Amino acid sequence: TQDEMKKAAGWAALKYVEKGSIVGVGTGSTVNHFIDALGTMSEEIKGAVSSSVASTEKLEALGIKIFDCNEVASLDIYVDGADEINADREMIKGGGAALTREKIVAAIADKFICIVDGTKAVDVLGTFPLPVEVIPMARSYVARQLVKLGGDPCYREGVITDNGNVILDVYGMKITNPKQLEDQINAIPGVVTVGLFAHRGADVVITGTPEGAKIEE
Amino acid sequence: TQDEMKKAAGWAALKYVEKGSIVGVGTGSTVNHFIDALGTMSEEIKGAVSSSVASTEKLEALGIKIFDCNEVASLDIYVDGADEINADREMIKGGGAALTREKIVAAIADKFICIVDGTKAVDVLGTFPLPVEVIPMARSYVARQLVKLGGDPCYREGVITDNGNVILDVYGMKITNPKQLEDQINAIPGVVTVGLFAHRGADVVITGTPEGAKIEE
Repeated sequence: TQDEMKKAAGWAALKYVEKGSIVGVGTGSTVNHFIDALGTMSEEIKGAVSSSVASTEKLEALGIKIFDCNEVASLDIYVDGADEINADREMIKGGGAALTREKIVAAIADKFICIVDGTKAVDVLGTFPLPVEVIPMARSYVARQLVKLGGDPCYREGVITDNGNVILDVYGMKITNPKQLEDQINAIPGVVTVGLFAHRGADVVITGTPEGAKIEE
Repeated sequence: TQDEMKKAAGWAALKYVEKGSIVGVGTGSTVNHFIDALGTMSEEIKGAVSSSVASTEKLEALGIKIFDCNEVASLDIYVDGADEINADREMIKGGGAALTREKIVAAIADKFICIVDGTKAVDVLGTFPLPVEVIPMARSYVARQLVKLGGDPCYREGVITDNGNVILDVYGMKITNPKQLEDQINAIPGVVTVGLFAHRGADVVITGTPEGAKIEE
């Protein structure tokens, strides 16, 4: 409410950061507090991979070396937030940052450290619209397919991804079987990426509470 | 490969063209014969949706109207060649054409008519390298995962797709379960499109033989 719990949470992640390593870094206000923590040890870290322009400019300014995903075989950790997280640590992500870059850095990372306030934990994924990046010539097609799956896809007009793709935000779904829905949407021709992190979810969850953050991994 | 067999196959596809329809049209030498055929019936069709720059030029030469995929809700047919086709009518496609375009136009069309000479049928897919379009920052990652699936991914250097993505051509696979492999690749973060046409394959195969066109419905 309370990006004091956002900050508790973000600094709480610093314990996962090893001397000599390259750190995977997401974005958000709660990650940006983790980047404030991380600069506290700029000297002891080899560098960072980031899924966000804002974070990388911030890491650079702290003098932390930036690596390209194609320069690493893996990352020890990826520290990011989520839009929703369920009891099984499956997430909706990409509602407010670079969906495809987040999914790719999280894929290369050994451990995903999810960093949230009290509002992210849910029963059933899906209240928060599910972002789906779509090749532009396919947008009406993919949208027909999401309707068949019982979603209500809404095109995010006036913007594109760095790649030039469009975003559909899918409302109204009760996402029981996230792994299955991830499968289903990844199968639709014209889909680039789907904001269900269900086959690879959070490994540690750190939730900001009033008394200083809850490491409920 | 014989051009007269390509020619026979492309002309035979013309029987499948309903008057007053918008025709899905692919690319290649075999399809160029089909386009010739379609010329003979042009003032009898509303238009065409094409997956190829060169096919659009040819259809425009004939005065056939061009529609985009977002302008139609379905297509009756899509007429295209293939790199390889198994006896189950599953194809490798995209080796020398616009892979993502073709898979989306085929997803929209009701009926896929695959027009081939005798050199496209194979017992098992995989000799012909499988094209995978990939987000550039994900290239090494996706190649690591393709190697885990048994393949030899080769980066198609010097070039990008319309969308700015890279292509990995994957050698050395014995694609005994095309629907599974499509599912597996479709789920690697960073994959945009896989040249496996397995869940949605060909509905009609017209093969050009030394005798004439042979139709397999």
